[PDB]
Amino acid sequence: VRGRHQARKRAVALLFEAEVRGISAAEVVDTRAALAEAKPDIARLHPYTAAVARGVSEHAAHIDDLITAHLRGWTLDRLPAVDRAILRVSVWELLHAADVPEPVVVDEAVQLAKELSTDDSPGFVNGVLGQVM
Amino acid sequence: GRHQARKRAVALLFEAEVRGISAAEVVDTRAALAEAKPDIARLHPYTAAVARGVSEHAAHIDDLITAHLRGWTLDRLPAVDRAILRVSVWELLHAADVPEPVVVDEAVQLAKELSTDDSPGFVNGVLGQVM
Repeated sequence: VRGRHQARKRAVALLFEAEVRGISAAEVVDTRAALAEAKPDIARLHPYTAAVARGVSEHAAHIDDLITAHLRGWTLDRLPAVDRAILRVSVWELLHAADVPEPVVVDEAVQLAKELSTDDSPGFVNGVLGQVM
Repeated sequence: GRHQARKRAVALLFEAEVRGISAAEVVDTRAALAEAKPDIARLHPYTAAVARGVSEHAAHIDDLITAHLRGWTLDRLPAVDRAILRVSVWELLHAADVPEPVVVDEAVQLAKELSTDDSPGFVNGVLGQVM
C-alpha cells in the first residue's frame, strides 16, 4: 500500500454516497470537511480524498465520456456502482494527477476492485483503464 | 421513505467499513453534526436505527449470514452485498413491523440498484434461507 491508497478508498465511498443521494461528490466532500473540523480526533478527511472527489465532480462529463468510449458497447449505468466509482476516481487521476505514474493509477484501481468488488472486477478495470491511458 | 433510508444505510455501512470504525460511531458523529449545523441535513431516523442496530448485533448478524453462505466467508463478498445482507438480516431480527417478504424484496431491489447483475438472485437465496 501506497501512501494514498486509503485516501483513494475513502474517495470511492464518497462517490458511492453521492450517487445514493443524487448529489455531487463535491457536496459530500463539503460535509466531510465539516465533520473533520468538528471531530479531528476521529473524523479526519485526507486532503487527497477531498481533491479526488472534488475533481471527479469538476470534470464529471469528460470522465464519464472517456469511460463510456472504452466500454466496448456498454453504457455507464449498466456497471455496478462500486466499479463506476473506481473508474471515475482512476480516470480523474489519469487526467489530473501528473505525479502518479499511469501504471500506478491502474494498479491502484485493480487493488481497489480486489478489495471492494467482485473477482472479475480487477481484470475489467485493468482492461478499461489500459485503453483510456 | 424507508427504501431511500435503507439505501443510505448501505452507503453508511460501506463507508464505516472503509474507515475501520463501527457504523454506530459513524451515525453518532453524523447526527451530532446535523444537530449543530443547520446546513447539514439530518439522517432519516430509520437509517440511524439500522446502522446502530447492525453495530449492536454485529456478531449475531454475521454468524447468521455465514451459516447460509455454504462455506464462503462474509469478508470475501463484494462490499455492497455484505452491507445489504447486514441491513436485511438486522430487519429480519429487529424490525417486526416489516413483513419478512418485504425485507427480502427491499434487499433484492437494493442489490439491483447498487450492485451486480447476479446480486439480486444471490441475496434472495441467502435471505430465503435465513428467514
